[PDB]
Amino acid sequence: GLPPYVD
Repeated sequence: GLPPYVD
């Protein structure tokens, strides 16, 4: 979800 993460 976070900018550089698929999270």
